[PDB]
Amino acid sequence: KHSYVELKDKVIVPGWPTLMLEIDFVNQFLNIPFLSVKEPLQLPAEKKLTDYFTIDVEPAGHSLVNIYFQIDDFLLLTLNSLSVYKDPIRKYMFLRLNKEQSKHAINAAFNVFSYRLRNIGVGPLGPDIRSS
Amino acid sequence: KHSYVELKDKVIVPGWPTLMLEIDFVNQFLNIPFLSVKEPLQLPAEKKLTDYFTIDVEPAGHSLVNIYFQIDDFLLLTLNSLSVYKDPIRKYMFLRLNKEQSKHAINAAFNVFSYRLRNIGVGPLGPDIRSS
Amino acid sequence: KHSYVELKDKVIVPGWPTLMLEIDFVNQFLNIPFLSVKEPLQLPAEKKLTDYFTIDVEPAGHSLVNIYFQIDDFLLLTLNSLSVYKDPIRKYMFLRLNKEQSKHAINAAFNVFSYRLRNIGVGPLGPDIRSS
Amino acid sequence: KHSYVELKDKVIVPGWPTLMLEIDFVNQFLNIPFLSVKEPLQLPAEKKLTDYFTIDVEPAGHSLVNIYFQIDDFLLLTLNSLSVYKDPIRKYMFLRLNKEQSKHAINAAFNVFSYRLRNIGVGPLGPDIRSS
Ligand SMILES: Nc1nc2c(ncn2[C@@H]2O[C@H](COP(=O)(O)O)[C@@H](O)[C@H]2O)c(=O)[nH]1
Ligand SMILES: Nc1nc2c(ncn2[C@@H]2O[C@H](COP(=O)(O)O)[C@@H](O)[C@H]2O)c(=O)[nH]1
Ligand SMILES: Nc1nc2c(ncn2[C@@H]2O[C@H](COP(=O)(O)O)[C@@H](O)[C@H]2O)c(=O)[nH]1
Ligand SMILES: Nc1nc2c(ncn2[C@@H]2O[C@H](COP(=O)(O)O)[C@@H](O)[C@H]2O)c(=O)[nH]1
Ligand SMILES: Nc1ccn([C@@H]2O[C@H](COP(=O)(O)O)[C@@H](O)[C@H]2O)c(=O)n1
Ligand SMILES: Nc1ccn([C@@H]2O[C@H](COP(=O)(O)O)[C@@H](O)[C@H]2O)c(=O)n1
Ligand SMILES: Nc1ccn([C@@H]2O[C@H](COP(=O)(O)O)[C@@H](O)[C@H]2O)c(=O)n1
Ligand SMILES: Nc1ccn([C@@H]2O[C@H](COP(=O)(O)O)[C@@H](O)[C@H]2O)c(=O)n1
Repeated sequence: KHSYVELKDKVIVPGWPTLMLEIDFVNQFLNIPFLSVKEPLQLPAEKKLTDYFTIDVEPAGHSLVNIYFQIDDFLLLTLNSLSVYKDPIRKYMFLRLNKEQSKHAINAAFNVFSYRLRNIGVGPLGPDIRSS
Repeated sequence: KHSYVELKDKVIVPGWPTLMLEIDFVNQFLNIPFLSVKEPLQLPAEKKLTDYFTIDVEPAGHSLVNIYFQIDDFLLLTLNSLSVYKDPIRKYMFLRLNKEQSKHAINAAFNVFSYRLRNIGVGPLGPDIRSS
Repeated sequence: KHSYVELKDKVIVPGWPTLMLEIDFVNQFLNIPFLSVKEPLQLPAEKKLTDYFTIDVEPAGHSLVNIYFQIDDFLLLTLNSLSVYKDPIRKYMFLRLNKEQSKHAINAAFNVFSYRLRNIGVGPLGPDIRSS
Repeated sequence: KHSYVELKDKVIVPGWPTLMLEIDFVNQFLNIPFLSVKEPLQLPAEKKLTDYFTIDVEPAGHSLVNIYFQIDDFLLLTLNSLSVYKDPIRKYMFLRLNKEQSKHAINAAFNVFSYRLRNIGVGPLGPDIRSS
């Protein structure tokens, strides 16, 4: 036994590259800055993300929704090592969607078609941003 | 005499199945997680929902809107029994729509065409989610 | 000299009929529950609203916008008398738009094409709602 | 060394003309009231804005985004002088986007195509608004 802990907004540090959780429902999508990281996330060219990563979109209110995670050890290790923030990833986590995001989930009735983690570049001032 | 009490977000427990209040206006729709439940909600194949359930969408501010309910005894009984949360349904209730939802109501001028309660499944981690 | 006071959300009482401020920009519209009233608002069949009512949409932040009002005596008198709430209308008022509304104003750059006050009916439970 | 300070909502005073930060991503745009000013902002007919002004759109959470600025001295001087508020512009600033704005940035993945500062007029009551 165990519990789903919150991946807080603190794990996103501005000026660093970003890992974007991308989720398609079954029409309805949802882009969520996941984790600011030091290097890209290349996976083994063998394996797909869905082997180490399973996600559940549940409602938590009439207006609000959360996303729950199960992160198998390999990814948990890869991600802690990649993180700008001090080793923040646990096997069982969730994050909250804001009223705006929440409602997209709710309309598509929570039904995840696909999802993936994309590397998103930093911008012109990023160097200078994070050094401040 | 009596008063309309609030169906709070607490009645939605994540990991459990969900009853979705679906509302069409007269173009304009509105999906609202209503109540997390243990089993589905089958009604008598005879009766329609609208016999035990009447709803009113009124504004409560310049930006915000509420939905009011009258739940006839049969449904009030069926729902309390179905609820994951301890017996939360009263005959006269309302719930608040968030600024985002509110505005859809306001644009369609509150005019409800139709409405219904749909069963929405749980997702992959749901078992594990609610046991935490 | 004088100041623009806030028409608060309190002046909207649920269960009563509603006066909707409708605003078109120059594509971009904006519906705002204005004032809950006891009877409809018929104007003199002679005069248009714009004779007693002039409105200004200004920004108040990077994300937020307000609407300012000048209400000539006739309308100020008609409206206080119509109000469910105790005589709330002053000659110079404003109201705040929520982040959601605000942004529609901002995109259309605040440029009001037209505006009007429409009577909006009450719904099925309205009687019972306001008597609670 | 140095830090990016916040251009607060206070620098927008209602009743005064407005400078609108306009940003196109690479489909996705974003209009943000930047700074309320006393006169228009004409630049040298020679130079483009992008010579004194470079901007970076970074995420600060799972749901939220900021815009960072580098304002070269000429513009910093021109803007302080133009400002209604007491000399508020520093070389390195940022401003927060609200959940609504944030999400447009996030979807287009932060990738700024173009941006510019437009003069936006005041409205009918503006005179009277700011004198109150
Ligand atoms: N609640 C939830 N349902 C999901 C998820 N991924 C897929 N689904 C499917 O979505 C269904 C609920 O939405 P529905 O298809 O009934 O509108 C469930 O039966 C489930 O099979 C998820 O992450 N959360
Ligand atoms: N306010 C409100 N009006 C409703 C509702 N359901 C139907 N209506 C109808 O919507 C009308 C108000 O919107 P309108 O059609 O004038 O734009 C009322 O006259 C009423 O007949 C409801 O739940 N709330
Ligand atoms: N700021 C503001 N501008 C308005 C309003 N009504 C009309 N306008 C016009 O909108 C112009 C600003 O928007 P623009 O047309 O430059 O995008 C002003 O020059 C003004 O003539 C109002 O209520 N507020
Ligand atoms: N993060 C960020 N990226 C920007 C900005 N302006 C341009 N970009 C470009 O956007 C890319 C990230 O978005 P992508 O094109 O990978 O979806 C970066 O590689 C960068 O070259 C900005 O202001 N912020
Ligand atoms: N984060 C977001 C933003 C928009 N969307 C959807 O994708 C489409 C594009 O919406 P906008 O035109 O509002 O960007 C709409 O159908 C909207 O419902 C989404 O699914 N997830
Ligand atoms: N909860 C919601 C979400 C969207 N809608 C409406 O249905 C349509 C789909 O909107 P999106 O493209 O933003 O999903 C729009 O016309 C929007 O006004 C609604 O009526 N209730
Ligand atoms: N309160 C509102 C809601 C939507 N709108 C606009 O009218 C159109 C209908 O938007 P939805 O499809 O989101 O309802 C969009 O162009 C939107 O920008 C508006 O101008 N004022
Ligand atoms: N501030 C805003 C508002 C809308 N938009 C986008 O421009 C289009 C117009 O959206 P509405 O119809 O909601 O006004 C949509 O594709 C929306 O994603 C934007 O990019 N920045």
